[PDB]
Amino acid sequence: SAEVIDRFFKSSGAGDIETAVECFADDGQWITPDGDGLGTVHTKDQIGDLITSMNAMREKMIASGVDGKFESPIMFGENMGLVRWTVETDDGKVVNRGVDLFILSDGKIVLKDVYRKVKLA
Amino acid sequence: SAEVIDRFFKSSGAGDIETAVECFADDGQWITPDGDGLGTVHTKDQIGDLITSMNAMREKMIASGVDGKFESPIMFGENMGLVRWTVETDDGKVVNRGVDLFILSDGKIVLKDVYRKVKLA
Ligand SMILES: CCC[C@H]1C(=O)CC(=O)O[C@@H]1CC(=O)/C(C)=C/C[C@@H]1O[C@](C)(CCO)C[C@@H]1C
Ligand SMILES: CCC[C@H]1C(=O)CC(=O)O[C@@H]1CC(=O)/C(C)=C/C[C@@H]1O[C@](C)(CCO)C[C@@H]1C
Repeated sequence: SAEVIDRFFKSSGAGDIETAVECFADDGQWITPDGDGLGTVHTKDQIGDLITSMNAMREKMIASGVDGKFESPIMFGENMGLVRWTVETDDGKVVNRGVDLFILSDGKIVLKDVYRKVKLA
Repeated sequence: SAEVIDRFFKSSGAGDIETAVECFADDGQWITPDGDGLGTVHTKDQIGDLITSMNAMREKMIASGVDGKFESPIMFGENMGLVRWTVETDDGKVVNRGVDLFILSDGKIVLKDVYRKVKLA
């Protein structure tokens, strides 16, 4: 149903850390888009701290005039959802875009694998 | 059948540019992982030049001691394939990883959307 993706975004975005963490399978992973070129793997016991830190910085970004915008998930496998996102200014200038790949099993997130397009130089 | 993904990799990898280009729908797009943080969109009439340039640099990389390694596609929609890849050294040290998202329609590639994990600093 992909309802767990909506649950994850609603809770994480509102700072309801505990609900957001519980959207993940006990063996699930959230892999960040950076991590020295390899991505940083966070297991379920590390995801609460990641959400807290990311929300703190989203707050700073918003105050700086930039925020993220997420599209509704495009479902492929019934078990796979692609959430496209942008970072953009108030007047809609897109400065970064990327994707969240969600792999689901049994109503829980087994993988959230995040990628961004790269700014070089 | 995702056979067009295999056709694309075989032809592109062998420098059979024309076959590789014809794997794409006439409205298909290949979006690179970089492009100033937004990805660079290449339409079908631009894909041949991209393959030629990428193969030239793959050759230089190989001579420098690094090459790409691609996994078989994980199919989700029957119309969607995720090809994971790494850049690694001869002795298997992984220095970069990323994904190719293939969207297929009617036996042709409508989107090849490429992402890499980001090395920061
Ligand atoms: C300033 C660095 C840019 C972003 C990062 O690279 C991670 C980080 O630390 O700061 C930023 C984070 C950022 O741009 C947004 C807009 C995050 C959105 C929020 O993220 C949650 C936790 C869900 C996952 O996206 C809830 C909400 C959607
Ligand atoms: C040195 C920069 C690193 C790579 C880029 O960021 C694009 C570029 O110019 O050089 C490199 C390219 C690279 O690392 C490999 C290994 C490409 C593989 C080949 O690419 C083809 C065209 C299919 C698409 O992958 C066929 C073959 C699989």
